[PDB]
Amino acid sequence: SSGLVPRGSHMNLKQIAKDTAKTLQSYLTYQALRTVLAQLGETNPPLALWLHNFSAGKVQDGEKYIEELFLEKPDLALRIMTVREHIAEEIAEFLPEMVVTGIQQANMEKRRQHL
Amino acid sequence: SSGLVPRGSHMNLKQIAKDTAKTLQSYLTYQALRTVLAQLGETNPPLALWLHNFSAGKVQDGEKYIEELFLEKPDLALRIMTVREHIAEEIAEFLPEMVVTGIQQANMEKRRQHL
Repeated sequence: SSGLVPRGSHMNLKQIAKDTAKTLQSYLTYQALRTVLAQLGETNPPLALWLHNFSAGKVQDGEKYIEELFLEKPDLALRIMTVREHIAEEIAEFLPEMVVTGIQQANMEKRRQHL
Repeated sequence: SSGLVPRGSHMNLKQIAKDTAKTLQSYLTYQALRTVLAQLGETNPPLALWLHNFSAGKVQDGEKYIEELFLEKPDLALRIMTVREHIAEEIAEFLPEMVVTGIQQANMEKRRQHL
């Protein structure tokens, strides 16, 4: 046999997908927080200022952020919960085609100039 | 007299999708990096070390990252380009469900723990 060659390609695909979904969920929670924030910009300027200062730097993990915002203001956490979910239902189905063709197009550019 | 009620909800969907897609693209780039790093850990330990040290604090923007890598190691850049492309082609189609039902389950777990 020949065993200088690796047994695998190192694409643990369900782990990568699992990790990717949790990153999408955290970014969509950040997007929802941006929405709720802009809404409260029209609707409730104080409450907006509280949330903007509360959230600065907290945006790391979306589920940890939510459980921590629930401890302070259960209603506003719920506002972000609804919006993150509304966005996801509206946009998620377009993401596959955008990322696949996005990557193919970005690569195609660079292989053209370099290669 | 719908004076106080806002025109719309600040859910700019084309912009949100665009931005979510770029974040996705640049997470998949980072995950392609992890794969080839691991591959190289087996096949070329010194080059794995070079790539790891080179990459540290460079993975925020996937296109910027690949272009920086092209100047030093066009071989590796092309490898990452292929892996990110492959990853996307395998997993992209399953992300909409995973993100939608993940958000819906995560939301509903947060209400069950607290509310």
